[PDB]
Amino acid sequence: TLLTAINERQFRNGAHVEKIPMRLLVAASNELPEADSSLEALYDRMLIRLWLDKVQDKANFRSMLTSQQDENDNPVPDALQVTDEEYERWQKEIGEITLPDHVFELIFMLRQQLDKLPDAPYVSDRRWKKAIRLLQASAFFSGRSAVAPVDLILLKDCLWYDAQSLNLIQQQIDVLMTGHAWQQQGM
Amino acid sequence: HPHLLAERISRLSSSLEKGLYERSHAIRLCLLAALSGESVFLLGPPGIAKSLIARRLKFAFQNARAFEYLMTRFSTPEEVFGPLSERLTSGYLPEAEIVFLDEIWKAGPAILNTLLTAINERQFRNGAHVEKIPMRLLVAASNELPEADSSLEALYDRMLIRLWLDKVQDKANFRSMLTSQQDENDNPVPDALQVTDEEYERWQKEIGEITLPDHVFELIFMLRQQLDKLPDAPYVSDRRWKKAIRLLQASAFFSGRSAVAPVDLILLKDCLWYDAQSLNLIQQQIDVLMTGHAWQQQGMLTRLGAIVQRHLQLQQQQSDKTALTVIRLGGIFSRRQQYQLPVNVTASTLTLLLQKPLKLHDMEVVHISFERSALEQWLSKGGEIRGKLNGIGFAQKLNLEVDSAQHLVVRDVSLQGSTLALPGSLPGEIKQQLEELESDWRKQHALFSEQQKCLFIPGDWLGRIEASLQDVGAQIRQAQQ
Ligand SMILES: Nc1ncnc2c1ncn2[C@@H]1O[C@H](COP(=O)(O)OP(=O)(O)O)[C@@H](O)[C@H]1O
Repeated sequence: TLLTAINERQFRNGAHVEKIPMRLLVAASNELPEADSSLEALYDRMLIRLWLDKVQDKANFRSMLTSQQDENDNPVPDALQVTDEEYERWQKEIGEITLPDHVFELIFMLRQQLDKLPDAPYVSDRRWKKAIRLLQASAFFSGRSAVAPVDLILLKDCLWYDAQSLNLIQQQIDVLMTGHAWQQQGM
Repeated sequence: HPHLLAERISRLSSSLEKGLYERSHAIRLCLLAALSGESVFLLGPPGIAKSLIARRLKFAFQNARAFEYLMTRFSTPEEVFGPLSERLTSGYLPEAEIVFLDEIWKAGPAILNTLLTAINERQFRNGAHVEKIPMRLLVAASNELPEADSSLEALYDRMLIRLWLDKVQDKANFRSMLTSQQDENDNPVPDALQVTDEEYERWQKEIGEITLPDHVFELIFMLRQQLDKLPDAPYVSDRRWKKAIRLLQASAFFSGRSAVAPVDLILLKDCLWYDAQSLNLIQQQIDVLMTGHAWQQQGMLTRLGAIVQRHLQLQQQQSDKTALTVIRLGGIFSRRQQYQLPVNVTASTLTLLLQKPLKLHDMEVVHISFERSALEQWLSKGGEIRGKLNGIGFAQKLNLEVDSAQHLVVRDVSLQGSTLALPGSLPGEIKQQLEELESDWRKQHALFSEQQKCLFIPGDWLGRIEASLQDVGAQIRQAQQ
């Protein structure tokens, strides 16, 4: 039932179906699912995959250990809160972002590079198509009208899937970001 | 009326391809099975639009309900066919036109047993009384292949169409796919192209009424017997052959034809295979029959050789009129040097016939093709010479020698003499048989130019049928020179 709420955004309520206004879906755990199980369907549909950990800086640990801010309060002012009309209007302007020819040469190069390495994780067409929706919205909320080459850094938390693919995805993207992104290696 | 049906089918599948690139062979194959009562199997990695094709086929009908479900290792029949109270089957499987089951190679024994009765009997055990199921299309996708000795082989043998989908490969088709603004949950099919419930029930009766020509039966029986002799060929049972006719007869009905066309045999490349080993053998065995016995390609090649053999037989029979005189030359030399004819012969790989045939290398021959570059050295310097038999094989050594009347004598193992002769400067019998064979090539090529516009035929396969028909017409035109 969780797969139909993401693609169709509906729910089988006995007889008639109704839409679900799900704007954000977060899933946390601790371990990784099996490589040959039924739980791989939900993992392949989740776009962003973050690997959170504990704090490491000493200066950031003192202010965190003694924080008087309530976790169940409202620390966001009313002037910065978006309305329901602004959320429905932004969904139409996200897909209207133009795709420059320079950005397409970087996506096709990174996709072909992972198909040659045996230890590289397989990226399906669903992961590539859904990554554009997050990349186009990154430039829309930043003051841009087209896809910028700097938005390719967000792919480091989407292509990976386990501990072995984390060190390979962050390494292959860093080469393209410091080589073919701004014509570094081309020059 | 039958000609106008091909326009509506070609326009219906065109609207279904909006937003799905490099998936033309998957949409047209699922549309034919949805209008004929068959099934379809999809194989590939998860993430190649394997679930959108199941939700897109429900838009072609006026009243069609979709059903998406993922079969797990601990799945229960109460979650697929609806739980009981007599069974709450409101929107599940017994009352669904198109059902989608992902990863079917891992379900339970209770769900697999109930799924076999919904295809053959098209019913469901609803506690006491049974009710029919209006299932018009059944699609099953996964990622891996079932075991060779397991209970999951019963459902795989019943699935007719087996497609092996993969990711995109073209660079131009990837840019438009990566940035597609078409909604996947919308309705991109107009109301004028959507079929009704009355048209679906009427087409099921006209599918079985398609006549089976005698020329098509000779191709099905030949392909079935060819797979029974190869050990690495997949076994095709009687259920697979019988169900393949329902998809072949409906392919010509929706294209403007009343009988089974030989071009419909290309659809068997996604039904006979079952694994990675049978994929390279099924596509290869069908391509030979499609470019050999489908349009009489190989049938005319063996008939053309009989005309060439008959022309060489009549030339060696009348060889007593033209002999072979070798002129002499003067000069100062220790050996008797001989010279060939000047302008009378100018070809390099010329052929020379003979009168009485002999047995050379434990085989018969009717003409020996010599080389002009090696004949000048043997007639002057001497030594040994080589030459192939019947214009084929390697240049074998022969017992060539000169005669008292300036002629060439070829001996064998019994010291039998044979005077060689050159062919003179088209008989009426050869031209009559060549004109009849050329007329059959034009009639066979006209049939391909009237049925290649089928929607259920891939585009890359048309390049091999046209290239195979042109090779036969080019070989018959060289003999009449
Ligand atoms: N080859 C393709 N061509 C066009 N669109 C595709 C392709 N593969 C995937 N998509 C798009 O990705 C979206 C999600 O596909 P998904 O259902 O995850 O595929 P699968 O069922 O194979 O996992 C679909 O809406 C589809 O439009």
